[PDB]
Amino acid sequence: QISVRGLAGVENVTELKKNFNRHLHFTLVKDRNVATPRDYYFALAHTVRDHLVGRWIRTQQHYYEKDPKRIYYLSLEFYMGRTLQNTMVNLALENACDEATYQLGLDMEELEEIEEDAGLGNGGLGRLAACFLDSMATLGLAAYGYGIRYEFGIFNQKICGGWQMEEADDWLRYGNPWEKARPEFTLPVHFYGRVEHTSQGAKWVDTQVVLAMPYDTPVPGYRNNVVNTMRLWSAKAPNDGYIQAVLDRNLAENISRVLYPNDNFFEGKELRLKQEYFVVAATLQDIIRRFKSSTNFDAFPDKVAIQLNDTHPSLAIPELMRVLVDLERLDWDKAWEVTVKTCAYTNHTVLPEALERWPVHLLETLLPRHLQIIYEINQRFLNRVAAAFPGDVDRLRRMSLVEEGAVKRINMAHLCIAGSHAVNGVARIHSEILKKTIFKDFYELEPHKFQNKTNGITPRRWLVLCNPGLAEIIAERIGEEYISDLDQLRKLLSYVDDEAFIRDVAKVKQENKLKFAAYLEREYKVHINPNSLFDVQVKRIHEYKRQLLNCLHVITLYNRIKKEPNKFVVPRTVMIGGKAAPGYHMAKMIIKLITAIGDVVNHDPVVGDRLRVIFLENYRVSLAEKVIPAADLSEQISTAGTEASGTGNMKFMLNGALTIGTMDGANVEMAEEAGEENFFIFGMRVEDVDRLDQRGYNAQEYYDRIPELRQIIEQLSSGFFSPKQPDLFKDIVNMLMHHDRFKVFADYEEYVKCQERVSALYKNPREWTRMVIRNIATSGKFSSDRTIAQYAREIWGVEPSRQRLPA
Amino acid sequence: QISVRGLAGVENVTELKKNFNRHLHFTLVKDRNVATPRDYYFALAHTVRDHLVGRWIRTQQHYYEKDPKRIYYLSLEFYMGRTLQNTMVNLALENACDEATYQLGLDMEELEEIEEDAGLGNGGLGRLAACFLDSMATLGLAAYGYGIRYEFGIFNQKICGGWQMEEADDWLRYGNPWEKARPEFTLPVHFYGRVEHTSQGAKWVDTQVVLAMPYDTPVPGYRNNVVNTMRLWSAKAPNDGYIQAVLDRNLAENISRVLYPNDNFFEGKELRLKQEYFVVAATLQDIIRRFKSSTNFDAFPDKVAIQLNDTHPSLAIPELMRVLVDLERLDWDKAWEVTVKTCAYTNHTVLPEALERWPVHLLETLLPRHLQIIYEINQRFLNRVAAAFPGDVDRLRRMSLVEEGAVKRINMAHLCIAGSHAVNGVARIHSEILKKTIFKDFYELEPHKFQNKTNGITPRRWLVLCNPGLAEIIAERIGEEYISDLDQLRKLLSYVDDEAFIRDVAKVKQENKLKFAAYLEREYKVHINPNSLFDVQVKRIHEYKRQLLNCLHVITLYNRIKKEPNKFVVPRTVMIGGKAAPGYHMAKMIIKLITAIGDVVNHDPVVGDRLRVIFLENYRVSLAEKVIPAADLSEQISTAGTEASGTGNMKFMLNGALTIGTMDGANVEMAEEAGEENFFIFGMRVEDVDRLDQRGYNAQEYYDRIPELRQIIEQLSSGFFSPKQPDLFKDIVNMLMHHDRFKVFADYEEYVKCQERVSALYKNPREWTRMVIRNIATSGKFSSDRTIAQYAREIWGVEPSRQRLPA
Ligand SMILES: O=c1c2ccccc2[nH]c2ccc(Nc3ccn([C@@H]4O[C@H](CO)[C@@H](O)[C@H](O)[C@H]4O)c(=O)n3)cc12
Ligand SMILES: O=c1c2ccccc2[nH]c2ccc(Nc3ccn([C@@H]4O[C@H](CO)[C@@H](O)[C@H](O)[C@H]4O)c(=O)n3)cc12
Ligand SMILES: *Cc1c(COP(=O)(O)O)cnc(C)c1O
Ligand SMILES: *Cc1c(COP(=O)(O)O)cnc(C)c1O
Repeated sequence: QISVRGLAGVENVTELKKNFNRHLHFTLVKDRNVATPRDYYFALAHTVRDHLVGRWIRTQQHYYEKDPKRIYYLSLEFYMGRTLQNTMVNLALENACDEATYQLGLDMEELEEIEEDAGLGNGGLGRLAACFLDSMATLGLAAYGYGIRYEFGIFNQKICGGWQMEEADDWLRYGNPWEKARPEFTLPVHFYGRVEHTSQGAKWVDTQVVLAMPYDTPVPGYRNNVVNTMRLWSAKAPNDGYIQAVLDRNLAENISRVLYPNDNFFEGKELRLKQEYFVVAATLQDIIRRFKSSTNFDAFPDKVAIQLNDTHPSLAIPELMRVLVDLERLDWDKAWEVTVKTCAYTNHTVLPEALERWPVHLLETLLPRHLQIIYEINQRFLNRVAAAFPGDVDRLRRMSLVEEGAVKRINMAHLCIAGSHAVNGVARIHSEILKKTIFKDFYELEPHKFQNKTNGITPRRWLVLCNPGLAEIIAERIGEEYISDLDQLRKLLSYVDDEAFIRDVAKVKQENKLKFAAYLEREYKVHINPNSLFDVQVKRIHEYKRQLLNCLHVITLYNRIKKEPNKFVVPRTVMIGGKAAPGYHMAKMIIKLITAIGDVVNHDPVVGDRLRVIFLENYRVSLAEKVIPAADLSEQISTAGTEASGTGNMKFMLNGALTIGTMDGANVEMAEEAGEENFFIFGMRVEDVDRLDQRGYNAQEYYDRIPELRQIIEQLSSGFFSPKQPDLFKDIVNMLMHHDRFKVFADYEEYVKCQERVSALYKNPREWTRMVIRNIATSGKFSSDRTIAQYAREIWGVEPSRQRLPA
Repeated sequence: QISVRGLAGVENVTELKKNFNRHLHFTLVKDRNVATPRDYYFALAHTVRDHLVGRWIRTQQHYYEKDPKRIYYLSLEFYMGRTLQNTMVNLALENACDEATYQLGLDMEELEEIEEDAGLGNGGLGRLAACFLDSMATLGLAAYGYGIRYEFGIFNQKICGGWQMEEADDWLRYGNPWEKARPEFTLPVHFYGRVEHTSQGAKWVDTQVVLAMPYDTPVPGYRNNVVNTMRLWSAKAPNDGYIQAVLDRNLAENISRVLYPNDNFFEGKELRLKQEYFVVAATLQDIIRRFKSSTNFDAFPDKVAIQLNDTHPSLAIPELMRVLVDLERLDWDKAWEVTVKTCAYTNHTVLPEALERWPVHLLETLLPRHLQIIYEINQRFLNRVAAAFPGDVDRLRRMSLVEEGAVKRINMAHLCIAGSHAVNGVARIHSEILKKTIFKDFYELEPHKFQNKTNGITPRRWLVLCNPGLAEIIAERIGEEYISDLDQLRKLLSYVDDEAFIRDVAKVKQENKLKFAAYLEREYKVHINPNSLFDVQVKRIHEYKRQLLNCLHVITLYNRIKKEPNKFVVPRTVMIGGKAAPGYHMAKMIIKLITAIGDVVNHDPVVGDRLRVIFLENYRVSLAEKVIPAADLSEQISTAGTEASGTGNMKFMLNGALTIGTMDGANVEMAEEAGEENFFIFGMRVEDVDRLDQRGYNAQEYYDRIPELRQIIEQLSSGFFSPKQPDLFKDIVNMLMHHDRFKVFADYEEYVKCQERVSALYKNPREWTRMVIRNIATSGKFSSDRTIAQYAREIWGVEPSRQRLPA
């Protein structure tokens, strides 16, 4: 149908049809008379999977022969979403499969909707890991993603009476055709026990054993015949009254049962610590085994890079030391040299509630040898600090890995900095904040360690896959090379005054909006005006992300309409979606507020279809792929200094939405790339937030000086949005007035005024679309291919490649 | 190689080789450089599996079109063993696969040894179910086996210091290629709750739901292209703090976690009751669904037969009543008529400790509606008894389904008799005992219900598969038709004086013994004399089976050798194997005694290799297939009246062993078929045991009158077989002397004298072999094809068929 989706060769279509029929018969054990759409989905998945395996075996054989430096990306989350379409895109099979299925009387898009998301992550951190795997494969790096195979991923969100309810995500119920169990490579992981000392050295004895069984999933590069591996560990009990002993195997196996549904927030639970050590211990054995199949660990850092995605896999540092010192019998200083040169750490947030600090008593019980190693690391590190800054005793307590107080804790971020040769933030402003604030002492000791690697997104999933219409009209003008070289989008600046291109860009957006408007009616029985401005904020529900600021604007627009019903206003559909962590009370109340505002606004006859407020249920990767291409306005409105980077922001920019945002995270670099004149920037800068913190933030001042703001707070307090329960939102009002860490009121006036400028521009479709073109054309920097190239050259010491392996 | 293993056609061998290579590459994702024997096993299994699916789909389609009466065999156990070789035998693929694998440089017998037993049973009852499935498919019956997919089957037995240790049987660790998950046919099962009454009728509300997910396994008939289904249910929690709620899903899913390892013994545990209802509830929904796809339940018994394997699935009776009355709104009398005509019950034992009696309070809590239905069944049944036997009040209490006492219980056997149109025992003597003793009252009320169906074994697994050498020399004389018509073995009586046949029979046994003797050294590092008489007792460890009587004989032989070292005695290898239930103390002590006797006997220089005593570890179906073909003497020595049938006895007879046995269970019919002169019969008959019980069994009398018996008891008591722990066997001695329910001493003298006659005959190889031929030749009656033909005609009302379906 469209050129970017590849060729539908006569022979290939014939071969796909017969293999489809083979799988339906032999693999699924069905005939066409009793087959359901789900059976047809699986037949297609197995057919496409077959095209991966030759390349997969060949890739891994190639790495064994050439023995390049291996990159190990350790993460507790890989937010992969669906795999079928992504695989077809990367193998150039999409049109052929479309034709083959069409000839069998099937609609391939219908079959794609049957696949469950692999929701093994919460949000940004987990999705970054997924984008990174795609880019590492596309750039020909010998890269392995290592994590946990959670039996239950992020919960499915239901909205009942306006409230979030959680349901278990039983994503493996119908099977996962993409994974391959590898029980033969199962490895032991140790917990508890005690340390005894001998003439030889320390020994960790009397431990409990849990087995780590790997499942391997292929990760195809973009049309280069490279297929890398994501290896996810599953917990199994070893085989050694009788009935209760067998039933109690669940205790061990619970380690891999469920993803903790926290986003940018730390809770010190023992099961989570077990998960963290589980992935680390199994992974490091696998790394060392692969290295030994190449005595001398001097070459270990030349053959191995370990990238720590946040502090969650930080135990890699003392585990590597444990293995090298206790088992391989290396002296401490040599082991430490190897460890530091091997490990690198990426920080993803400065929010203090998100930093991992584990109680010592927990480590003492669970991992007694690792605690000893951490203490030794700390003593040697602080001796260096003392030599560099003599007499600076406060610095010593500030930099210590051990935090004193009622309960002694280990600061895992401090451990990571000490044991890594490179530490990076994820956007320029964030990396600067790290050096100026929370890691200032460490930067002063070891400035060379500190880097920036601005985040990015894969243009395969986030353009070609989710927005083929846009990818096609771009390809028509500048060819297909931009899909693996996104900087080529700069060529589109030559078409900003091209009347044909302006029309095509606008047409693609309108079609996307019509498609999404239809999807809403089908699945959720809700009607919207497709000519309205689609105003979208999708991301996890958090105070720092300020969904509440969006809510205040929505109520402002509603009140203004009620005040002057017969004045024209630009019609809007305001969509807000995202999950709240189950224990996060305030986040759950914010969801209830949004639906409550919808209940009033959507049923007021005077409003008509000029304003609609919809809460998008169960926001997840598959839904992002639908809503982002349909968006006109991207809401990126975190308090300056709180969103380390953001990546949803980049997805919207690539898909033809304009951005309203604070100068926070990667928004700063996006505005710099596109030009501030082509961005809707408002609000306090980081420096303004600091100044306000110094004199003290008084929300009452804004309430007293802004009548429109006062009206809204009175409406909330009085029960306007909750008639049968007038004090329902008292906690929200109380927070805003007296305990708002994120200064919602301080940015309200500028936000509302900025939103008026958005509406003004939307009234002129041609100039709106020209500004969109300027955004799309300068989105190239935000390819994760660029990000990974920088990690490769500046941290891992390996060169990327776009050369194809032989099929 | 040999004709019974089928043809190795050039095209078939070529096609198997390419499909093998396809599976290794695409299915297993391996190349030949890194493949292990296990990978090669799986490649072969998938290749053979592919040949089943066409026949499997075609068979089930055939049943849908012709709509024959369906037979539902409900069992809590299916002791299937390995599937690969059985499948090859039944599809005539064995030689072709042998050739194909040979050409790829692989030994197929080596690959067969990698497959795990599907050990979803304990012993005789579970293995009977497996044999029955094979025969039902071979006879072209539209038959379905329904059970539970236990995650852990019967434990693996290790012997440590002479003591049994249990290890979990993680049989699904590497995957099960034979099963097909059918998540789309998942069904709900209800527990707990309460009953409320309305104008309409009773309703069972406020229940907890567990999902039953089916897995289907093919069951091929012998070379008739029929492939039936065994459907096993797996327990799943429905999808509706957060973390603990997800972790607590294990509570529901524990229903299908583990097989209770009890053999011929009842324990009233709640989890077991949940297992029993789980299989029943899911199965009956599946039955009714299939029936409705053919309002009118008058025809239900014409289209459905439900066979209850023991009382374990007895809840089918009140569940069927519940569905018909509460959900389908049939009147009670009509529902009862349908239920009785649909259900039939097989009793497998008269031992009182094996009879299922569930406490009322347990049923009241778990299954409150079923308890109500059971009470109503009981009231109506006892009203019939009262009308038939007026004034006989003791009969009323004897026949009641409800047993009074400290704790009220439901007698599930009584429920089964009341709600079934046919009740059968499993051997003639057993069926007679049922009518004369435990079910006498029921026989007097409804004599027409009571039948016999003597057990049998499948000659596919238990001759062709495990003893191809014997199958081949038979086929050479009488052709191959006997494999599905075992009565044709009677033709071998014409060869009892044939010198060539005598030599061949003897040669096959010697080769089997050499092969087994080698297997013992390889796997268990134990040496044996292959020219000795192989004296074998393999079966679960039980007091009623009298492994202890065997032990007494072994010690007698040892003592006689020590008394006259230089006298010639026929050399013996005495092998005893079997598992003990983990809680069965006395059974565990018996195992310890056997190994303790071995420790003394096997290391006494004066004995030499004239007597060896070996405990065969981890007795299971795969080991039975090895040891039975190697046996000379089959020990079937249960106290008369205790072994309902036995089936191991039949396996030995078919494979060229002579039998030493009591007139118990099917031994009676085996001796009748072969002639008593060709059987080593000894000991009390049932009538003798009764007479002894009337005057009272005094073991002291035998001790006082038999000096050789006295010596052994003194040796046991004094610590002869346990020097460092002299009173180790005090419990065994105490039991034998004062509390022996099974009269070990009463049969000792006759047993020893009978064993002397065995030794005498073994000294004359020609006459031994002629007697063997007379046994093999008259084993035809004990084919499970004969058994199933009788169930079909006399209980289910369906005609068997040997006509082949088109491939
Ligand atoms: O501390 C925990 C935790 C503790 C116990 C159990 C489960 C847990 N799960 C977590 C999941 C995530 C996080 N932390 C973060 C930190 C940053 N981010 C986001 O990362 C993106 C990629 O760099 C950025 O674009 C974004 O700005 C940032 O917020 C992000 O998305 N989650 C922290 C935790
Ligand atoms: O009562 C239980 C039970 C209770 C709680 C949990 C698990 C349980 N498992 C059981 C497993 C088996 C049995 N009962 C029997 C009864 C007879 N048999 C044997 O059946 C063979 C086939 O007919 C006969 O050849 C043999 O003579 C007989 O002993 C045989 O092999 N098991 C009873 C139970
Ligand atoms: C990109 C993405 C995120 C991250 O969005 P931010 O706005 O950067 O927080 C979260 N969830 C999903 C499903 C995504 O695709
Ligand atoms: C046949 C068989 C049994 C039953 O043997 P009996 O001697 O009849 O109790 C038990 N276990 C296994 C593994 C069998 O093959």
